[PDB]
Amino acid sequence: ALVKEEIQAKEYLENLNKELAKRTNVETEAAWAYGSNITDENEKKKNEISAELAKFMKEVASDTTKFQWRSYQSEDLKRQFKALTKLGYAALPEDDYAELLDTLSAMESNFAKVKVCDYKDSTKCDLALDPEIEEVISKSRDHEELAYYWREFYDKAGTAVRSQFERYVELNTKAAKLNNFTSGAEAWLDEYEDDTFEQQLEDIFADIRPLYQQIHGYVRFRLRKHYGDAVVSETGPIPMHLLGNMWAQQWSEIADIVSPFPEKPLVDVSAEMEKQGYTPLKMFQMGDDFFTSMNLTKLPQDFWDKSIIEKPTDGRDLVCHASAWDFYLTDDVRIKQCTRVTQDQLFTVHHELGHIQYFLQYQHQPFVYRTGANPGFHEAVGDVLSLSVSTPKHLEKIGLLKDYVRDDEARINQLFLTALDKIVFLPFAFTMDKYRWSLFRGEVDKANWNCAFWKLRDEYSGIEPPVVRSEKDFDAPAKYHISADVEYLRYLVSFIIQFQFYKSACIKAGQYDPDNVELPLDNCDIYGSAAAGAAFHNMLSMGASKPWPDALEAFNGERIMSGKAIAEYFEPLRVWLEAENIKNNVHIGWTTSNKCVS
Ligand SMILES: *[C@@H]1O[C@H](CO)[C@@H](O[C@@H]2O[C@H](CO)[C@@H](O[C@@H]3O[C@H](CO[C@H]4O[C@H](CO)[C@@H](O)[C@H](O)[C@@H]4O)[C@@H](O)[C@H](O[C@H]4O[C@H](CO[C@@H]5O[C@H](CO)[C@@H](O)[C@H](O)[C@@H]5O)[C@@H](O)[C@H](O)[C@@H]4O)[C@@H]3O)[C@H](O)[C@H]2NC(C)=O)[C@H](O)[C@H]1NC(C)=O
Ligand SMILES: CC(=O)N[C@@H](CC(=O)O)C(=O)N[C@@H](Cc1ccccc1)P(=O)(O)C[C@@H](C)C(=O)N[C@@H](C)C(N)=O
Ligand SMILES: *[C@@H]1O[C@H](CO)[C@@H](O)[C@H](O)[C@H]1NC(C)=O
Ligand SMILES: *[C@@H]1O[C@H](CO)[C@@H](O)[C@H](O)[C@H]1NC(C)=O
Ligand SMILES: [Zn+2]
Repeated sequence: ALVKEEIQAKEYLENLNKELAKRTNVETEAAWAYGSNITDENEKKKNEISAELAKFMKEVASDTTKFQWRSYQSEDLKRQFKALTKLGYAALPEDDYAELLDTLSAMESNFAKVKVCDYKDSTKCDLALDPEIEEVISKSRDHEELAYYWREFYDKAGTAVRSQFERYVELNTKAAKLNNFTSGAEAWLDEYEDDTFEQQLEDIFADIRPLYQQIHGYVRFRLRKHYGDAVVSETGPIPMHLLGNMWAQQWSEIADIVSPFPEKPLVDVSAEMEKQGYTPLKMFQMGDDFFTSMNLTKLPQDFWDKSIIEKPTDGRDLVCHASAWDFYLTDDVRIKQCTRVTQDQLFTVHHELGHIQYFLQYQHQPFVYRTGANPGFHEAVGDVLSLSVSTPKHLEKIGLLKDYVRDDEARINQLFLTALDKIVFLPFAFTMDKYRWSLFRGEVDKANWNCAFWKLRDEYSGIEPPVVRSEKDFDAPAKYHISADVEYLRYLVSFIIQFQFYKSACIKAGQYDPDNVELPLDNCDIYGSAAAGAAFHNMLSMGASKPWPDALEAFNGERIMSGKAIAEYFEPLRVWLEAENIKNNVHIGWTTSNKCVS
């Protein structure tokens, strides 16, 4: 009978969760070893342990059918059993699962090993993306130099992996269907537990898109003054290599060229960090201080002992894209980051530390619940603090910003600088998954896969490649998360909800009042705020024990993902920008790109 079975099921879950945490520990150590040190031997070891855990999860999913779990009284036990039925890739036949794993590692190791020749010295052929190629893209204003690096990089990180990528789409689809999702798109969307999730994101994106078009128009206008009309046209998509980032996903590296008031301060503290003798270790201690300042949890010793916080000196291959790692024990959490002493890197340290914090906050939950309320909550945590750290308020406290006068013009420069990261990214992130979803769904023929990518980047972001591409190229895997099979919607969701969290944390801190000119949202510093830290503790400590609207509610009492907060933060910029574009007769919008030949 059911009453007795439900008591037995509770003990069954308590043991199984512990066993899964322990088996996942072993798989995570192998994945960490390989990401830290890419070799044939560590590849084998990573993929072999994974295959062994996949076999066990098949057994678990089969054993869940012995329990009448859908008939139980406890919503909590039913939620745990539902989590165990979800096998993902482990639903695949043994041989197909091993093949998918060898595919994933071939792509991610391809990405991690790309090197290109110096533009000025064809003899020097060891420039990696991080840091050598990113340094040119962020700093050079030689448009031909920029196009050279763009093309070398995309050809090596994108095109070289087309056949592996094709086989990955096939096996990802096969797995999704063994789980009875229509495709990998639906499997990814299942993490949000909301069957109107895509529509909700279309609606929010539609509300913020007019602001994006204004920033896009003003930036193109400023780039025409800098490079001239032979390089940038008034009416076409912006050539992406001029935007200071290899994927044009954030434009803040060109702020010194597009800032609304060039004779007024523009915050860039990298040179003061270097002058003060900052190191990667100090930036991480800094991040640690900020979370502890809010009454949140200090980094444990294993973090300091076992983290990799600067790029190795030896000549060994590895993955430099930054990552944060839960080993599913107690306090065994770590970061691997190729720390560089720059303003943007100070934000990236706090982003990674936000994941680590959420690990420490939920580590007492059963293993199935030790993950974010939805993937976007995991990405938002550290960005709430980064939003605070980026303020002239904070940066003056830590001595990194000197002789700053925050008048109306400086305020516009700062809001615009923030927008070049936070608003510009929204169409970018949406397209990373609209592209992969349309491949997963079978909506694009293989003959049209490259131009389908560039057509989305054009339609949504109004950017295009520096040179003509065709179906002979394959550019999408040139983005880390596409080669590494990491879902990207979590970041679009994060960039919307991180404003809901920031606004609420600022109000709780006494740092934001919409009716007080002295407390504007865009200069709020939540450093030292126990009240903001309490709201974080209340939410993060839940892990995935409840549907995410319950976790949002634990933070601020709301249950709805909403673009109200991000619009409120940027509303002074919107008013100023619309007027400035009219004042300057700035053309808005763009004609269809000519850069991808079908
Ligand atoms: C994705 O969707 C798939 C369907 O598209 C689904 O696959 C189905 O899963 C069913 C298992 O739930 C499975 O059902 C069994 O069918 C057996 C015989 O089927 C054969 O002939 C089929 C068609 O006629 C062929 O296509 C198959 O390949 C088969 O070879 C039945 O013998 C079997 O029965 C037993 O179990 C039922 C269920 O019992 C439940 O639990 C308790 C037990 O305590 C019951 O009292 C309770 O009420 C509940 O019924 C018993 O009632 C019965 O007495 C037997 O013990 C069962 O019906 C089905 O065959 C299978 N395929 C298809 C095409 O239908 C996948 O599981 C889905 N995947 C995921 C991950 O969700
Ligand atoms: C082991 C793991 O999945 N860790 C996650 C954090 C988590 O979800 O628990 C993580 O490191 N996630 C990192 C990306 C990554 C994802 C998957 C594997 C390897 C790396 P990140 O989000 O912290 C990296 C960060 C610099 C990032 O990618 N930001 C976006 C906006 C970008 N495109 O740069
Ligand atoms: C990298 O892995 C190899 C074997 O794959 C191992 O011998 C070596 O010690 C590792 N290198 C470093 C620097 O850890
Ligand atoms: C610090 O956090 C704990 C809970 O982790 C709480 O009990 C304590 O009262 C908090 N401190 C302050 C100053 O609110
Ligand atoms: Zn992240």
